[PDB]
Amino acid sequence: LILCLLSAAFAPICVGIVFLGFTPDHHCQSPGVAELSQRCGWSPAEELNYTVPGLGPAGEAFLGQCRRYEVDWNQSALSCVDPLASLATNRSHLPLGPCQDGWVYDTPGSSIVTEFNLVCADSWKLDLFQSCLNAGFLFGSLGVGYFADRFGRKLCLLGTVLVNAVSGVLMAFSPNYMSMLLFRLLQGLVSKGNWMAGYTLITEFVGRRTVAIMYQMAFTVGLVALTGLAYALPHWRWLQLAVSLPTFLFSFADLFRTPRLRKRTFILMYLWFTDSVLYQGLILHMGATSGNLYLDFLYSALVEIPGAFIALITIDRVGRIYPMAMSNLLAGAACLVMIFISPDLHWLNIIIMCVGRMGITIAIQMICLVNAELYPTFVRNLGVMVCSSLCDIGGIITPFIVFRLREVWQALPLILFAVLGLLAAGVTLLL
Ligand SMILES: CC(=O)S[C@@H]1CC2=CC(=O)CC[C@]2(C)[C@H]2CC[C@@]3(C)[C@@H](CC[C@@]34CCC(=O)O4)[C@H]12
Repeated sequence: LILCLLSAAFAPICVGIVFLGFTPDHHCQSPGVAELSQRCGWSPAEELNYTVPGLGPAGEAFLGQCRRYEVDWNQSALSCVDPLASLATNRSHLPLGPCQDGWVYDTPGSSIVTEFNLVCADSWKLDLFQSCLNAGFLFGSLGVGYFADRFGRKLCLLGTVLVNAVSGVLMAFSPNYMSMLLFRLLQGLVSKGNWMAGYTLITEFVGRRTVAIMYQMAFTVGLVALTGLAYALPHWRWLQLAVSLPTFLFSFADLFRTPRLRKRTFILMYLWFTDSVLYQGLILHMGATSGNLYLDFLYSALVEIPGAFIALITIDRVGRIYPMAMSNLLAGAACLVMIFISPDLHWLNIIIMCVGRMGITIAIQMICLVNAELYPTFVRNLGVMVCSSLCDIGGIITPFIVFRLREVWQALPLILFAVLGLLAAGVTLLL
């Protein structure tokens, strides 16, 4: 089943930013600190205490993660217990320039942020890393549909798979960030078409629910394997190469005219947008907040595992519309409750994250079926395409809010996610 391997390889494409683009605890690389360490060999914690500016009173880490001290280190370094105290009575009196000579990242491995220096003023480029993938996804969803009839349904599939694998492998060897983003764009252009084509072949050729749920199980197995490889392979180059190698070695007005289809299209577009935003934002919040990233990701994948089974059980008996509202409300409520969790608690945090991700899983399981079943035979493809288009729009928007509102308030992305989740739960009762 090479299609299961394709699904597994798709998982680190849409989600692997968590393990490739992780942000270590960095600070300005100040020359002369090595000389002071040679003069007296303090611990690295003492190095950060005596060199890096302290965190802000309101938990602002910007003053230490992106600023240095102008006090000379080569000279006037007689004091070692507290060199900054001798220079000035108050730490704030000393000049605080920018990271002129780079950064020092406190991880043994390597990351896209560590490699291309996507920190401080460039911290939005890590957002651009995922936004380019999702803009890819969108433009590729248009282009592959346009080009399928040009070269057939098999030559085009083979070409797109080859371009995906080659783009990933060349991504592992990207010299600068511009080539990185270009390969992300190409991979996004081809990869969504690859996944959708694989799903279509695994559904139609067999002659339905079982192969589909096995396909999402393949995706979750790919997520688990991504966690394992990220644990085994720290450097992002190694992880990207070892993820790309498997798959390499093997009308528009017909949905809006009548009020009946217009309202249903609006609801489905909003549901796709909201749940895509919730899923990607929850994953990114995990990446940017949890200090147990590997185990938290493994637990969330292992909770995605029974979410599909729960959805399959519910759709047989409960229905489709009713469990969608419950799952969306569960995700929104989990996001809302995580705001009030104290930083000391971690077990409750991961439990609530698992509940929210299970809710998102079940919600997406009913979204696929309801999207399929709410359109006529001729307009079903157009409806699915436009709904996935809004899904990709939400995917574009998600990084630029998840990683940018945290700079203003770490609980603001969670507030927005809760509002979106409860609004979607209320909305999906109108179908
Ligand atoms: C980031 C996302 O939005 S989800 C992720 C990406 C995606 C977008 C598409 O529309 C095309 C296909 C995919 C790959 C989804 C496939 C189905 C996935 C695996 C979903 C994650 C949750 C779900 C439903 C429940 C389950 O068992 O897995 C996949």
